[PDB]
Amino acid sequence: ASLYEKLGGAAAVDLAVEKFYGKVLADERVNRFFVNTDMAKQKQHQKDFMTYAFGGTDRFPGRSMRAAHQDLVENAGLTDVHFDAIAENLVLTLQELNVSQDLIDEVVTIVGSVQHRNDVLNR
Ligand code: HEB
Repeated sequence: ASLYEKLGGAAAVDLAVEKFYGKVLADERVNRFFVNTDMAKQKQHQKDFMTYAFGGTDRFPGRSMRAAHQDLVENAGLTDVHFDAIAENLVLTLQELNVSQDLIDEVVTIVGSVQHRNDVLNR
């Protein structure tokens, strides 16, 4: 089932993305990685990150994810503590929205993918 199906429609997806966006924007650990991008791009990223986490991982092939995040790794120090922080903000978002524990458990597992983390962190 897709993100839209799991959250129960477009209104729910919009509210989750907005809340996740707001948490990342305010989090000094990770807000800095979105320098030089506009609001719509940031919201799109947080929607994509959430889509991956809810199981839509085929939409984000590893080779593409390596290339996408290479500049962040080499020239902005992106590493595990930052990946952990954005994942934490997602989980907190879902808890504050009272999303089912079962769905949250799945999200925690999938966002913990070793391979997607290795590809994003270019290692
Ligand atoms: C792991 C869950 C993860 C995913 C799935 C993800 C996805 C993307 C996508 C799709 C892009 C854009 C690629 C394109 O348009 O071709 C992308 C770009 C950026 N990312 Fe991420 N990202 C993931 C993981 C992270 C982590 C961790 C980040 C930082 C803490 C992070 C940041 C960014 C940034 C700054 C970009 C470039 C700006 C943009 O919006 O395109 N990503 N990511």
